[PDB]
Amino acid sequence: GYKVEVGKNAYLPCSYTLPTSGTLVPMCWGKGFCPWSQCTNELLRTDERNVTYQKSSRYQLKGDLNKGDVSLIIKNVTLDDHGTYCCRIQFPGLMNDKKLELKLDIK
Repeated sequence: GYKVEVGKNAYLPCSYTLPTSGTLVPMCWGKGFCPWSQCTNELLRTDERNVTYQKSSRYQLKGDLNKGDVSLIIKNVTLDDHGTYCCRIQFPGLMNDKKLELKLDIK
């Protein structure tokens, strides 16, 4: 698990292999273990082309999304932001979904 210190910025890597004609797949960042469909506690989320749910402000995708970089970044972390996180790549269909549980431990 990653160790950020209180007040600092958290960084959680998460990317997917982008096909030839940049076709973006919807994804979802959700605090807490990955469930079974959708993100349990949504922090940020993509459509195609950019966000659809975005209490975004602290939370951002500091990498470029149109190349498969949907890495999350969290500004000024308290102890609240510690726990499990989830970048879910939602592929067209059911039972695809590249689930990724990242752990964050504040210090």
